[PDB]
Amino acid sequence: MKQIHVIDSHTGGEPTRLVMKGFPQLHGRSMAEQRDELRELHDRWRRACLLEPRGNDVLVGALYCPPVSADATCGVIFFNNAGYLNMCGHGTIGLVASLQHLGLIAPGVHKIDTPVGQVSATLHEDGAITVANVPSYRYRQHVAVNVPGHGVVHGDIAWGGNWFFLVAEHGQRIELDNREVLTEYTWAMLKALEAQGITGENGAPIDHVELFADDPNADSRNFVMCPGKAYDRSPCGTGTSAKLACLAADGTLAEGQTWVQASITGSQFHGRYERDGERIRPFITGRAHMTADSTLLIDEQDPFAWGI
Amino acid sequence: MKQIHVIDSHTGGEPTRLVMKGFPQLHGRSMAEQRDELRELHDRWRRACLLEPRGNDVLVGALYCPPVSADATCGVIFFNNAGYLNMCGHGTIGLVASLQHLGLIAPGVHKIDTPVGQVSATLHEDGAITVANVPSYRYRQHVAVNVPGHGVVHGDIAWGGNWFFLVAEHGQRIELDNREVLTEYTWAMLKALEAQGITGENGAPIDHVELFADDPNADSRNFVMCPGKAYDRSPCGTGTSAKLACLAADGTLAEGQTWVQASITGSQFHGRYERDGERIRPFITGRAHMTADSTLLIDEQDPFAWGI
Repeated sequence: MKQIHVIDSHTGGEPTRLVMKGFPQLHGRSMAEQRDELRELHDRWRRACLLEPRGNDVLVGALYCPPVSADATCGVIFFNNAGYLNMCGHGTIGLVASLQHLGLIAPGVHKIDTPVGQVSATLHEDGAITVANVPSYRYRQHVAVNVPGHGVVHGDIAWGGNWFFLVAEHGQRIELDNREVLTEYTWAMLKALEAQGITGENGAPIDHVELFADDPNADSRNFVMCPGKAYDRSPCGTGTSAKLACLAADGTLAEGQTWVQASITGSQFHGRYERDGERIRPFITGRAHMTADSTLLIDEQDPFAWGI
Repeated sequence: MKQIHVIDSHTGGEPTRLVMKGFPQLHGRSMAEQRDELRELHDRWRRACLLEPRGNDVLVGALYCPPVSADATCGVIFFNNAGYLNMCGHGTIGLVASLQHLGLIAPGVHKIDTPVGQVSATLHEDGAITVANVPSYRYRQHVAVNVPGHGVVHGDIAWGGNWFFLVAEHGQRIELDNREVLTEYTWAMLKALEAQGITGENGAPIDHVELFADDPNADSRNFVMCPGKAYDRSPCGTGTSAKLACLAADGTLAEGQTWVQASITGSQFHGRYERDGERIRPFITGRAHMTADSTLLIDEQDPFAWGI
């Protein structure tokens, strides 16, 4: 049987499967070329890890690769059960925590090469990991949208690496056991935004919604609806970056000050920002925890060895 | 970090997570008492293995236990993300194949103690595993049901350890990429059976539907709808036992003759029967394949260590 060494972890509930050994050798010079090789030459390996029976719809996989950039700790390629991804915030935190667990890196700054550019992560002594997110901003504020079955609510339109509609006052219970109701509400909201012609800058579709509520143990708790009608188990890196931009624009949060954002599952990120013209530079700090050190077993006599 | 040694496998696509080491010691004398202990004293261990992030809705877990009966190979307790189960056909095959893989048993007969009684499995030299299923029979034949959106179809009502409605002529494409359509059709059929007062013996609800179609590589291919609107990835042990009873009652299959039943995923079981009065004794032979040899890692500093 073929063996794939993987470390499974989660980042605030959002899982990552990191492949440490067992995929074919990639020969491309750039991470983009290496991703093309996986996709064009070796796609059964993704499938073995991500399709049933070994994977499911929520999992993101990550292939550990040697660094390409002279200043990089490693390279990584992200993928899911449908195909290949570009960047992955939660998976990058999972990567760094996993390499720490395996004794391959120590605390400090780690530059990670991805197929679409480099990401910077700082591993702290205590295991928390800070990632520099993309320049973020609020585009419009307190925008009215009529959600069928609910009436008008207001939200901010903001960019944090994706376009988000951010809503404080929605009348919904932000608790995990209410996730089905929240899913239907936010999906209806996404459709209403589209129908009412509410977009990001230059007509960009708003494809994520985040709802916010008070929390006794954090500055806020959210519910984050994503493409494919999927919710994020974590506070969402890009979504929390967009939140930071709105807090900054309202004057609620000062430069350098910590914001503690909880998720629908109760996991938390810390966020901070600095100013860069008409954008902010957001910093998201979170944790990943190990969930399994596994040898995936690929039985050559199994018709489903490489997935169903 | 606490460690749980598990072997993950699948039986025709239906997955099993077998816990070999790391759960608390159970002190009950019977398997029923041991299941009560897990549930009442140690339920976080099931949760760590079956809730997110480590598990999902399709997985069944199995705890390996020392045998209770003098003639038993081992005991087992089955569970899922909702609670504890009684017996589990696919999980029993997974258990036996996993113990073979670990060199804990060899080919031959193996009696397995469960919380609700003993099951008998024969491990063959070539790895196939034959399980004696419960006495099965057809209750009514070619029963009309009007399925909304489709009109009248006919099916058999039969018991194989559960009550099934078995349909040959349904006009549906039995292929995995059509599973959503098949799910809606079979769920509508289950509701129509109920509405039209079509039951098993003594009013028992029919809670499974199986659709059958010709297959170029087997005697038949099925789609099996189960409680919770879940489909079986395998041909289904109890469902194939019910199929054997209908084949027997029609004279399609003779005593001792092999029937090859494929599933929606293309996996296959072999079935044979013998006669016992107004019941048949079915024998289902299938295979499990290993998918991972894993150490689940329970980080005491992780709020989701024991599941979300």
